[PDB]
Amino acid sequence: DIIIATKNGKVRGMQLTVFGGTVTAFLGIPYAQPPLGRLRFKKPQSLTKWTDIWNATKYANSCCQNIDQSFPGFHGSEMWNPNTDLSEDCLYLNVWIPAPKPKNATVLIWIYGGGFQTGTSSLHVYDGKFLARVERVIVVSMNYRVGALGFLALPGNPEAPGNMGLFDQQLALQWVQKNIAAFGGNPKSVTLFGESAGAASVSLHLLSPGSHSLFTRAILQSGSFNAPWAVTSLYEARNRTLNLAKLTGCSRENETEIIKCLRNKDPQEILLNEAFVVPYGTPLSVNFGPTVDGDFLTDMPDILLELGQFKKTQILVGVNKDEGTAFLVYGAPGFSKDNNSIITRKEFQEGLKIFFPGVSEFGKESILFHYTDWVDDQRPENYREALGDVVGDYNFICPALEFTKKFSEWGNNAFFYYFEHRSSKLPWPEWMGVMHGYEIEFVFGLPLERRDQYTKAEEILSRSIVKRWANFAKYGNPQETQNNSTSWPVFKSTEQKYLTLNTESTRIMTKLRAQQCRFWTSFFPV
Amino acid sequence: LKIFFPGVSEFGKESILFHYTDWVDDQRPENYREALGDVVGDYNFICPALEFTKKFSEWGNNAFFYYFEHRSSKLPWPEWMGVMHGYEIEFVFGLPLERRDQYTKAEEILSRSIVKRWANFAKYGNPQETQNNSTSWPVFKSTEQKYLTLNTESTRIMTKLRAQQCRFWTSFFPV
Amino acid sequence: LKIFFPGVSEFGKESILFHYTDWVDDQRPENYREALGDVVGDYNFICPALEFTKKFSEWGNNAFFYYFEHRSSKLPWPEWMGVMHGYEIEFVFGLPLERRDQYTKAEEILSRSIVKRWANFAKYGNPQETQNNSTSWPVFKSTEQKYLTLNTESTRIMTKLRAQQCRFWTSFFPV
Ligand SMILES: *[C@@H]1O[C@H](CO[C@H]2O[C@@H](C)[C@@H](O)[C@@H](O)[C@@H]2O)[C@@H](O[C@@H]2O[C@H](CO)[C@@H](O)[C@H](O)[C@H]2NC(C)=O)[C@H](O)[C@H]1NC(C)=O
Ligand SMILES: *[C@@H]1O[C@H](CO[C@H]2O[C@@H](C)[C@@H](O)[C@@H](O)[C@@H]2O)[C@@H](O[C@@H]2O[C@H](CO)[C@@H](O)[C@H](O)[C@H]2NC(C)=O)[C@H](O)[C@H]1NC(C)=O
Ligand SMILES: *[C@@H]1O[C@H](CO[C@H]2O[C@@H](C)[C@@H](O)[C@@H](O)[C@@H]2O)[C@@H](O)[C@H](O)[C@H]1NC(C)=O
Ligand SMILES: *[C@@H]1O[C@H](CO)[C@@H](O)[C@H](O)[C@H]1NC(C)=O
Ligand SMILES: *[C@@H]1O[C@H](CO)[C@@H](O)[C@H](O)[C@H]1NC(C)=O
Ligand SMILES: *[C@@H]1O[C@H](CO)[C@@H](O)[C@H](O)[C@H]1NC(C)=O
Ligand SMILES: *[C@@H]1O[C@H](CO)[C@@H](O)[C@H](O)[C@H]1NC(C)=O
Ligand SMILES: *[C@@H]1O[C@H](CO)[C@@H](O)[C@H](O)[C@H]1NC(C)=O
Ligand SMILES: [Cl-]
Ligand SMILES: [Cl-]
Ligand SMILES: [Cl-]
Ligand SMILES: [Cl-]
Ligand SMILES: [Cl-]
Ligand SMILES: [Cl-]
Ligand SMILES: [Cl-]
Ligand SMILES: [Cl-]
Ligand code: NA
Ligand code: NA
Repeated sequence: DIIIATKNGKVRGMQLTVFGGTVTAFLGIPYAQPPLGRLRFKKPQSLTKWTDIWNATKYANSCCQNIDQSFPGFHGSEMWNPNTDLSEDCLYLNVWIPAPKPKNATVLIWIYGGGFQTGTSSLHVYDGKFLARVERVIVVSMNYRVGALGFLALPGNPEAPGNMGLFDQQLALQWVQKNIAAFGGNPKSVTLFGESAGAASVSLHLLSPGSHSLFTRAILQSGSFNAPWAVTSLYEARNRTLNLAKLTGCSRENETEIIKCLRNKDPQEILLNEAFVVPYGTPLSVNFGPTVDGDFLTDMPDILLELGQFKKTQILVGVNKDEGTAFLVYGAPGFSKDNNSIITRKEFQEGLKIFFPGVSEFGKESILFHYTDWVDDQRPENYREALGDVVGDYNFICPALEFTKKFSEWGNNAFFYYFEHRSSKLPWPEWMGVMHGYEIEFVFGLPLERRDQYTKAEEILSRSIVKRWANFAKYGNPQETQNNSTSWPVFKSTEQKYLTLNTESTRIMTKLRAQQCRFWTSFFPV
Repeated sequence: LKIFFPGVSEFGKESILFHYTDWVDDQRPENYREALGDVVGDYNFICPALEFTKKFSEWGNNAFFYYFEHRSSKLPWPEWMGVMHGYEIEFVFGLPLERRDQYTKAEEILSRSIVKRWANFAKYGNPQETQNNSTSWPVFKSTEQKYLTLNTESTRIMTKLRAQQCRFWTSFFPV
Repeated sequence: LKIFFPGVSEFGKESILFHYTDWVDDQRPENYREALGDVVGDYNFICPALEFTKKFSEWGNNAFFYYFEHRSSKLPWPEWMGVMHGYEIEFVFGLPLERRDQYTKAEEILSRSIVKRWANFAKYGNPQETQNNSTSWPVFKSTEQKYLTLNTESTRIMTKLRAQQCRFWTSFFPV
């Protein structure tokens, strides 16, 4: 029986057998006051003693959020949907620790993605018992509020100041600072890791003065705050808060009255109107996201990055080979998970409209000009491939490269990976390739479990990735030093070296997407 | 190994086996078939070409190194034999430039590029294709050992071709 | 080799044999006796000490490396065993400084120097003997790998101790 005394009370955990060993999991520990009633849309408030043995033996509620009902019954999409009840009372975190209890273990804190509109820490692909077992690190993960409830912003107004879900993540990081030594953890060796919006969140904790001392290093998988979906302008946020108000009959003349009104709405009426706060959306819409609130984020983060105002530490950054494909089946014409999606030039052009709402005509021709000079015009999957690359390069890959470039110019070691392995079990079709989100199960070690029907080459790839992530967290260097592995070079402006992750053998290459990102990065920002 | 390494101590031949048969992993049935081909190619052609280029360039001359990785759409040999010895030649001589010939369009374009690069090398000592936003071909130096890959999709600059293999053939094997 | 390398594939053990028994030349009867001692010393002590020093120094700290080559005039072990493991110790602790003890004069002087060098290292981080026009002890760096020889005649600065041997133990052997 395992009871740990925390600053706020005792917690009981549960033992887990993993790979003939034991991990202790403390699932669903609370880290803030439930943000209900009068606390809705406010910054999370600190938690007071229970006393009391809190039983942390199951995952807690996930935060309220719309769910993906596009493919009912389909594992590829439904695997991302919440797997605990939804509730505004969702501010909990999970701790997994090796057994026997470590002495001063390095801590890995996971921040989930989901567009800032969705996600939960209890997903199966985020289960941190493999990492704790195999690498003897402690893994922590937290639920933070998403959608309007986590990011609604009425700028400067503490009733809805914005970034609440980023302040939830932050209060979780404090909880680790204050409490993790009790579980056997080293609060001085804490690495944040996150994917997509979770990565973008990691990148903003790098810029946030209040997070500076809550962690040591950072890992960004498929995301960074400079991605075009990751920060809402003050203009847009205002328009959106008011549009939500209007749609819920909460329009007022006094803004504090708007918020008061919205605090009376049911979680569901808020969720139902989120999608419409915007005249046209895309499959990549982030209606309620991070904003420059003067608190968490003191200035437009592009200025902070350019001028070197951020936590000085090592970063590990990466992307997958086919980032953009996943999104094309949520609204691009001619695209289906259920056929090979060979689309036409005219369809490609219609797709640009779906993904680039407006976007001058000249803007959209320019994408077309850049991506459709074939070599050569023979290949029927030409336009289908091009639309996926457009969406991935713009939304994920070039913004990750440009973040890494700018961060490293201030003197810190940065490591960049290009993940190019398609899981043998991917439920999505072949044409979608190495999709967004599908490195995650490799990082968390799921392929280490033989009972699971991954290939042997995949077990070995995962084992290597886990070692590299763990050495990065413990030592700031993502090497696998024992098995004559390719040495991972730092990424510098100038050479821009990166490491490819695949089952055959990993290469050092240079200047990923050079020609493409010159387009997105220099020209497109029409 | 006996066919290809006549004699060749037993220890000599075990050493090849040790170097080429640590699989990742022992699952794959084409493991040994692939390994024998690489043994024969690395020993006979690839490492001696790399070592020549390394030693020649150390005396101060520009050298350019390519790794040709396109399998001809018309190869009569079976698939497992891959991008065979002798089969870049028809690309260098331009045969795929002749449309009447049933090479693909991607192959015409690859050949056209290779012909330009060989011709610029001959005329100007520099195997660049300067007009079609092509990958620039870097000189090969001891130290970085940069090379250009030739294939129909897009050509890359890489480094240290067969590094681990050629350390074996080049330093140790000469048992 | 069987006594010292329990198991150790047969190939593992042939490889030691191949590396250590190419004589220059096969004439010398103490050939195999010398080779077994070097195998055991290089594997167990010398190459791992060199590789430690190499890796430690790469992170920016001064490291100093010595090669002790004096056989004590009083060693009770026979001559063929040479400058044995454990037998620098009495020099470091100063026993030869005691004349009543039947060490030679050259050994008193060697010990006095070693004691000074160890003491200056401890007090000041630098194992120099600054007063008697002594050879200056250079730091050991990856790249040059300079070391100081300790013997009664005169000490030298050399480079790359056991280079060929340790490439074997250090890169290849870890069969
Ligand atoms: C700020 O909002 C308006 C959209 O007004 C919205 O009303 C909301 C409650 C919501 O239902 C939403 O769907 C609706 O659009 C944006 O201007 C809109 O542009 C289109 C173009 O025809 C009009 O049809 C909309 O009605 C028009 N607004 C109106 C009704 O006046 C505006 O773009 C947006 N500003 C942004 C984009 O930041
Ligand atoms: C691949 O499928 C797409 C997706 O739309 C279809 O899904 C199919 C599996 C099928 O059940 C079909 O009934 C369903 O609508 C096809 O795109 C569609 O093309 C059809 C053919 O006329 C149009 O009627 C639809 O407007 C269009 N769907 C939309 C709204 O995007 C696509 O044609 C098909 N392409 C192939 C097989 O290459
Ligand atoms: C735990 O170690 C503390 C220092 O941690 C450093 O060492 C590594 C863990 C590294 O990743 C860095 O994060 C840190 O700088 C030390 O101060 C504590 O006293 C230790 N606590 C124990 C053992 O109880
Ligand atoms: C809490 O849960 C544990 C584990 O299932 C159980 O053994 C224990 O009795 C519980 N304590 C109470 C009564 O809350
Ligand atoms: C807006 O209304 C709120 C309701 O409490 C009030 O506190 C605030 O002072 C009002 N300000 C004005 C005059 O707009
Ligand atoms: C190293 O390879 C061995 C087998 O040779 C494998 O069992 C082990 O898991 C590997 N270690 C890492 C961290 O990759
Ligand atoms: C350059 O590309 C053009 C078409 O854009 C092609 O026709 C021509 O043959 C190419 N030139 C070379 C030398 O590759
Ligand atoms: C230096 O040499 C002198 C005699 O010239 C000797 O007596 C003395 O012990 C030496 N000092 C050291 C530290 O070697
Ligand atoms: Cl799964
Ligand atoms: Cl057109
Ligand atoms: Cl074509
Ligand atoms: Cl690329
Ligand atoms: Cl395998
Ligand atoms: Cl290679
Ligand atoms: Cl002789
Ligand atoms: Cl030597
Ligand atoms: Na342009
Ligand atoms: Na060997």
